[PDB]
Amino acid sequence: TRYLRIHPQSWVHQIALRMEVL
Repeated sequence: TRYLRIHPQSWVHQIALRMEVL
């Protein structure tokens, strides 16, 4: 269960997915 303080891998996906439209 990967969710400490900071989850740098999770944002990476939401970065693209925000990108995925125009």
